[PDB]
Amino acid sequence: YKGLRLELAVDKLVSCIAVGLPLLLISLAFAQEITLGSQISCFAPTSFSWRQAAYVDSFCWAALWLHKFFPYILLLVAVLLYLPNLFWRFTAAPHLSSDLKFVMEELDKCYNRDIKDIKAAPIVEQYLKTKNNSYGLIIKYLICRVVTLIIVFTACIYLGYYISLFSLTDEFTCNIRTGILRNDTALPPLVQCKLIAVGVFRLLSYINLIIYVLIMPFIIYAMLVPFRKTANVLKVYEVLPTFSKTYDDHSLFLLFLEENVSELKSYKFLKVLENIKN
Amino acid sequence: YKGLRLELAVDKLVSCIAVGLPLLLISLAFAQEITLGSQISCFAPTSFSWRQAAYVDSFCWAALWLHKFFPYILLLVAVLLYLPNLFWRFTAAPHLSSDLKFVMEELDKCYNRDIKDIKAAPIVEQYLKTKNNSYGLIIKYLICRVVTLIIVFTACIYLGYYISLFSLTDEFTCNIRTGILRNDTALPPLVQCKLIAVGVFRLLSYINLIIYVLIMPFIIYAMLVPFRKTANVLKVYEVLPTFSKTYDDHSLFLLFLEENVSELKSYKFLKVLENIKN
Amino acid sequence: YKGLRLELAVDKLVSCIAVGLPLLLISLAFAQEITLGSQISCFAPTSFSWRQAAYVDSFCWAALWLHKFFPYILLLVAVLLYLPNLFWRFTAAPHLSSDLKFVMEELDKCYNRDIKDIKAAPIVEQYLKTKNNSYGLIIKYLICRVVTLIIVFTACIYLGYYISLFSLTDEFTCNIRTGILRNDTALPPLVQCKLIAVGVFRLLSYINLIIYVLIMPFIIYAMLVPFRKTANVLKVYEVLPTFSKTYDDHSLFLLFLEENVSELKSYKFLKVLENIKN
Amino acid sequence: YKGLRLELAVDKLVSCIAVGLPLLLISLAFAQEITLGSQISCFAPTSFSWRQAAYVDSFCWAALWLHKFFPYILLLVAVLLYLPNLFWRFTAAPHLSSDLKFVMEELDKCYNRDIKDIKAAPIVEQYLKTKNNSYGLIIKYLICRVVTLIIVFTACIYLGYYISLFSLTDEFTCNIRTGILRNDTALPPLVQCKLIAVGVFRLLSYINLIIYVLIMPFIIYAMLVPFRKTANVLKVYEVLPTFSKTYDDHSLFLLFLEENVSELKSYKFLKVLENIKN
Amino acid sequence: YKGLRLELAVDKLVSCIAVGLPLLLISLAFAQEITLGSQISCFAPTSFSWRQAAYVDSFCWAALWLHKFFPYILLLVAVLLYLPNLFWRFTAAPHLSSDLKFVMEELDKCYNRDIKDIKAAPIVEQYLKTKNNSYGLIIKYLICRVVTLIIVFTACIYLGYYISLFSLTDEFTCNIRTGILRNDTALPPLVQCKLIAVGVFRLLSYINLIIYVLIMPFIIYAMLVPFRKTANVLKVYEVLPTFSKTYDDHSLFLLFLEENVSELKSYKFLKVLENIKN
Amino acid sequence: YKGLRLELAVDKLVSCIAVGLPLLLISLAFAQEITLGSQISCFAPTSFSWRQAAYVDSFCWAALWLHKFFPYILLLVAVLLYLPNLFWRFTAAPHLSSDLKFVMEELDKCYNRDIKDIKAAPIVEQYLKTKNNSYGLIIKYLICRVVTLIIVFTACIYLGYYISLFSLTDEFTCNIRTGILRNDTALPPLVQCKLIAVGVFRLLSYINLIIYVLIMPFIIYAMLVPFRKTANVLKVYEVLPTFSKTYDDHSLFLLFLEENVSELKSYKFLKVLENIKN
Amino acid sequence: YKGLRLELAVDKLVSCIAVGLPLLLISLAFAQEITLGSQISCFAPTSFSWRQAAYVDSFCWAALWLHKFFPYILLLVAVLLYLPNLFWRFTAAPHLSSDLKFVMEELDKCYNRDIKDIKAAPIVEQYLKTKNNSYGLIIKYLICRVVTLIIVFTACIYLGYYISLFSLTDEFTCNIRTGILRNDTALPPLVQCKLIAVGVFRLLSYINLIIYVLIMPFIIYAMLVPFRKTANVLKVYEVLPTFSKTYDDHSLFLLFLEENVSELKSYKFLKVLENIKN
Repeated sequence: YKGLRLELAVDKLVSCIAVGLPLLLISLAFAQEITLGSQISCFAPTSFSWRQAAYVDSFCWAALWLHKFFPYILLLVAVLLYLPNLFWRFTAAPHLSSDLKFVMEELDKCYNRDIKDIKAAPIVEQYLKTKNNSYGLIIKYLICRVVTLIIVFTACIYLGYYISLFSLTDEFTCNIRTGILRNDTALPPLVQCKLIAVGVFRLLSYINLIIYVLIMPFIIYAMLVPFRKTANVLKVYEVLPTFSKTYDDHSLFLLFLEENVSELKSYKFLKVLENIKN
Repeated sequence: YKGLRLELAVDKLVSCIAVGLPLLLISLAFAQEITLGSQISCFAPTSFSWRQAAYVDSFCWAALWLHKFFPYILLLVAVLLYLPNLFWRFTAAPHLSSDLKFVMEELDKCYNRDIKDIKAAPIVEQYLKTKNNSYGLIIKYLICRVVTLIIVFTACIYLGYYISLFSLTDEFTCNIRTGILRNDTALPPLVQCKLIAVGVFRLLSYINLIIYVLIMPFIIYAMLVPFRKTANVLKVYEVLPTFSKTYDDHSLFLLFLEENVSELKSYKFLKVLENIKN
Repeated sequence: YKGLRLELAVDKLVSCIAVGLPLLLISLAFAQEITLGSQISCFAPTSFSWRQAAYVDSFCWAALWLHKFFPYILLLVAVLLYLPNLFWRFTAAPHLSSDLKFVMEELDKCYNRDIKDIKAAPIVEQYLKTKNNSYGLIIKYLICRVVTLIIVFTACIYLGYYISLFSLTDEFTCNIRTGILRNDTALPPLVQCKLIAVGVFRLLSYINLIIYVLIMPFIIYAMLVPFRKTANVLKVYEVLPTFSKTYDDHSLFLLFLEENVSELKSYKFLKVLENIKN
Repeated sequence: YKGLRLELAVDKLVSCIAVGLPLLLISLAFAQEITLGSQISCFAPTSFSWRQAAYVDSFCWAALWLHKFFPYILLLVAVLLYLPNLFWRFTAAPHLSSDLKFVMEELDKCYNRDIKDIKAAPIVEQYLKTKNNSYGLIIKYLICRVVTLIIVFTACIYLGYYISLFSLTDEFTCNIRTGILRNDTALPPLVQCKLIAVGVFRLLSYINLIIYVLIMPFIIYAMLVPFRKTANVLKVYEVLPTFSKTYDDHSLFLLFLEENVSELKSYKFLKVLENIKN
Repeated sequence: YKGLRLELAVDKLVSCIAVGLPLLLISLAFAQEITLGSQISCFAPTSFSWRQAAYVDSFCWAALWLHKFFPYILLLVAVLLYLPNLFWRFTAAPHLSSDLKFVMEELDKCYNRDIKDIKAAPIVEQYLKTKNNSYGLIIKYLICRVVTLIIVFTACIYLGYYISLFSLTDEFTCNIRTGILRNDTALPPLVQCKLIAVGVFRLLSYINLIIYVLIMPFIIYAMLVPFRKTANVLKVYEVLPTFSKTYDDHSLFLLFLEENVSELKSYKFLKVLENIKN
Repeated sequence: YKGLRLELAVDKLVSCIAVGLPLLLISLAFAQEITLGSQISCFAPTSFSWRQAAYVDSFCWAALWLHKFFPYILLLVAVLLYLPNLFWRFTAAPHLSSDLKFVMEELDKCYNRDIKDIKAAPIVEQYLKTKNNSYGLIIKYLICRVVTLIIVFTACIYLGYYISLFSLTDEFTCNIRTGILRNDTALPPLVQCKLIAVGVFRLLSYINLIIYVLIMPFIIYAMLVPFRKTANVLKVYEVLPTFSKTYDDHSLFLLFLEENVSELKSYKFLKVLENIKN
Repeated sequence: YKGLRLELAVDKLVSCIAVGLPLLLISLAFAQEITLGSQISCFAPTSFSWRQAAYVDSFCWAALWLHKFFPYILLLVAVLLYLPNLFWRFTAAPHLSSDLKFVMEELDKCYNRDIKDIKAAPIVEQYLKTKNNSYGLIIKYLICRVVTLIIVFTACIYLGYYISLFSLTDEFTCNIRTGILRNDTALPPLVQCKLIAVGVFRLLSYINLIIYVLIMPFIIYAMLVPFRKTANVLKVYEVLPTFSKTYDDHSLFLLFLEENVSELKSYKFLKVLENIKN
């Protein structure tokens, strides 16, 4: 049992998309920010030295807030979406690997004892019965899926509001005279200043909105545990004479058991003997 | 069975070309962009300080959209083309390795039992019969090939339209007076400004168009599963007395079985004994 | 016994959050500081060369102290929060792995001897009795949890005081004439100067305050050792005929024993036989 | 059989030279381009600010094409020359390792059976006979060699044409007035501008031409499969009583078999007994 | 005996604190020095070009010495504190691992022989007696601890003197006219110049002083070898019938033996049988 | 036979010196070139802007050739000196490891058979006889040594000519008026310009000349194969009753056999019994 | 015999100090040189543009030689001090590991044969006798120690002469008019120019002089082979009835044998039985 999966293929694909997409998007944004140098460009008057114009540029930059906090918010979303599979790996993944290995070894040994009893002449059902009123593995799994859905939906709201905000007149006017400089007339009353990275942020927001809308049906589908395709694996094993709608973790354990019947070597033989019996 | 392939050689070659080519092309483009510094150069008038001319350059840059979004689009195509083999690896690759190992071990054991029965004096056919009305492995495989073909064809359309666009007069005129600056006559009415990286983007688009046109016949050929060269491997094994035009996954499993008969040690002996029998 | 955990899942999750969050926050802050170059911008008068204005900027920068020492304080908090699990790993983690391996091997051997005695026809209780008046493992564990709680609470106080400080008028006035320059009138009496990174530090402080408030209930809960859910594992083993409110390390060892009963192969069989007996 | 080669020594040496030489040449060129900063230097008139002269320099740079596209073409040649051994490794290398291991194990077992039959008192010939009318391994091998020869010859043509082009008057004149600037007389009619990296590109082209001319006889020699030195290995094995001019893959398999007779332990003994028999 | 420690937990913790703290402190200082660029800022007069002002800045910088040599001194302290555990690892650590493995194997074999003699019906004391008048392992251990204490105390003196020095008027005046420039009156008699990194060096000195004062009691405690808690391990083993105030290395070997009785499997059984006997 | 050397110690030392010395020398040169920025400094007249002076500097730089192509030539020498051990490793090293392992196993088995025949009561000579008229391993070895000697001698000629060239008046005059600029008198007739990295290149050439002269006697000595100290190993083995001036590869194989008689365990016993017999 | 040392602890410590100290010193020097940018600062007159002053700075820099070649000389010393342990590892270290393993296995087998002969009722001396007139291992060892001592003493001479040189008036005057510029009076006759990195080089020379003086007594002590503490190991083994002032390699082999008697398991038993016999 080297290759025991312990994660649904759909869930594994969803997590990678939801985490590895904002990481490459902010890697692109940060590379663009180190090529372009600055994120704003103001039109300082002609009688300004370099340092005064740099003051005007950094003053009108540090004075909406959505645009300036774009890569920090996307990296926060990437980290908060990496968090649930860390929670599942530390809390419920080692308590499931031993149960899967026990049920698989039990099924193999029952098949071999039945073959040795046929050619020379119920523990797993009672152990599945124990996992019928526990609600211990379905809770953590639901928490992992609901936290992923909430973070994805909130990031989708923010990336929709960003396109609804910076769709026109991205430039803005800015005042300089705050404090001591409120007396001299050498300084202009209003400078015209342009945000210079908002052109690529709408592309990086449309991509991260379209993919995040295409993800969410799979999270909603993965939260519906007992309405999936279940109970195909024991019907194969009822050939041996020695041998699902509620949300307890018997359903989830049956999903994790049908997900890897590759390790069961007896399953192929019993599927063949089922195909003869039809 | 250490070296079990689980990927067709043509498919493995196609994926690497379609993914590793835009990565090196945008690595070249990004290295060029950090050497040249900027992507535009405007002709500001003589009475402009450095900061005003920098404002003119970054204003006429952030004001078609195809040219400015070239490396982001090519990296998006590279990531979206890496996505299908991730889908195949997580979803259908471990369900195929166990089937290949079962059929190979079954064939070796049948050969050894027949040799021990000849020198001292049908499970695989019924298991291939089970994979005759399933349509489970051909669906995911077709999805992986159709998604690759669609992304390659859309990138080919975009890279054809880019050469059909920026083929002449890459420079353009640009206005500065938007907003407060619409009154003074010290600013020029129109500045002449040049896009400076469009010379190498036509080379990086001709290469990425020619290779992407040469790829697509192999994807179209790989989507034709039952019209390939099949059913050469059981005709070798019919020497032992104990022992394809539709799109079910028996055809695909036979392709994946003829692709690695290197691991079958009995295959060489039976091919030799076939060559004696001709 | 390859996968012996030696750390509670809650404690492992808390440490990673409390350490890996300030590291990414100051990585963002340092990347922002190398893009923006400087952390202050003063308005030097027009008759100043570059070097005199740079002197004004670096003089008014090196002349509150909370703002200038933000990333050093957050990295100090990250290192001081990595320190307790280093203390636990070097001091008390190898003295616990051998005890866990001894009790697990003892339980497996007692189960096998009882099965061989039933089918062919108290050392662990006395060893748990030895760990009843020691107070050796609960002390180091409490020190690890109290040090984590104190560092998290002090960082929460500092990050609350930072938002209570830099909430308005982040710019400030600064005098230049100290020393020889206290005579000439060419220098201005007061320059207006702006702190330019205080806009993103309030975001990086609100995030690091909200997460650090959400952590602390789990540290308070983990410090309550005998009020957790204990003593579920020996009640399974009382089926064999051969076989908690105070703060000694019998309680902590029982927590570390119920945390990994995955390695006990006899536990599943005895749980099944308990389910038959109910 | 750990050290099974599956590549001819000459072919392995040729590929490394043809791939690792343009990589170090363009690594040198890129390091030179980041030290020197720019690739052109124009002589702007005295009344030009920095930004106007930078516009003149980047305008006359982005306005032959051979010189500007030198490192991209050399990296394309390096990647296209790495491609054929990837094709050989994915497509025909695992189908050859099993055949080599089968023939080597068969020869060792025949030698041991003959020694046990002499001291106590034809499968490989029929398997070599099967690989006599196949043409399956010679095709892929020829494609790998012809693609390498074509890419090397085209790169040699380009690097010969580059020295035949930029051998004299590397500087050039350039016009600035295109578009709006075609009216004022303040701009000069023609600027004199110099290409500054063409001095080292002739060295990097003479090296990459001389080595690529010295490679090509070995590729032409490696394409002549049946005219090499063959059939020395079975004449050693005809001592045991139990036991080439056309382009089928029996010749190529004999080349790959004489290339590693180090793994055959019986070969040394039979060579010694041949030396006694002469 | 894979996990044999050969280092006291307190000593291992102390070394990491004393070495890994100045490394991160000077990593912060060097990152700050590459962001700020320079370490001094002088006020050059208005008639100075850039190069003359740069000369003034680098002249008044290269003309106390404590401040300029801060990161080199802290890295020297970090390297000199890494040196003693290298000395202990190369010189006395392999001569101790074999002795620990011999005594542990001897104790296990004596326990097993006594159990086989009880159920079917003094070498270690004489080997501990040999290590009673040697003084070979206590010398190197004392040298490692005294060198660590001396380096920590000298670094504490230097970091106390640095705060006692740069506590007020960090700026200073500087003369320029040395040599040929001692005649013209265009140069000023004294420039006012500011040290710009002394604000963060007092923080990096207060941290590195407080932690280094908190370390030193543990080094003083670790140098007191025979006044620790010893001789608890043979009193467990006196149950079998076949079986400390001076500074010889019997005391140190007993410390290193009580530090890992986790590897002794007989120790748990004998501790249980001691608990029955009380 | 894990530690089989397959390279003479002298040859291994020579290759590392001849390859790793120019790599560190050009690493130093490249680090110096990125600190100093440029490799030339011209004295442009006072009425030149920055861009015109930069044109003068890059024009007089790109207009002897020995100095400008120094690091490319030294890296070419380093790569061409790494090439021969790659040739030896791919072509003749696996054909020698099997022969060494055969002769060593044969000698061990003959010693054990002779000891079992003495205590209870010629294949290697005939295999050394086979390697007496082959000339197959001495050819490749000679090619590896002659190519190393030729590259080292040519690099020594070039590094001698460089010191014979740039020993005095490293500065030079340079003309600017080529082409359109040959009419105006505002440009100077000749500028004085200095090569600024020639001071450290004479140090990096004296080091790389002295070490390369000290290497060459060892290459000349290694090319003299039959005049080394040979035939000491069979005289030890003539104790058992069952058991060099020309340039065939029997001499080279005897050198490679006396180079590792550490793996022969029988050699020590037979050397002892030889010392008794003297 | 996994942990066979093959290097004296003193020698291993000395090599690391002598090699890893100049590497960190020049890493500090290079980091300082990339922060400060340049290594000289000249006082150009006021009528000089940037490029003319840069010419003055790079001209007076490239016109003593000790100061400019400091990091290259220290890296040369570090590489030349890494060279002797490479020589010892390639040439004499594998010829010693086999001898140590032979003598250790011989001693263990003699002890076991004597114990089996006592409880049931001279090869190593003659092999030590063979290594009594060889002088083969003492020569290479002496060469490794004398080369280390010579390089350390020459670096100590150079670092003493550097402090004896740059102890006062580190600034210097420099003339500019060489060549064409020897006629105009606009250029000054002498500029005053300052070396700006000589302040930290005296610290990096005092450290590297004090440590290199403290090393040299250990190299002088390690060169005295027969005057060390020898011949303690055979006096332990004379208990079994079946069983140094000159510079042959019997003395050196006895040093390398007493250095690792940890691998001899019989040594502890025989030391115990010696302690009984006293």
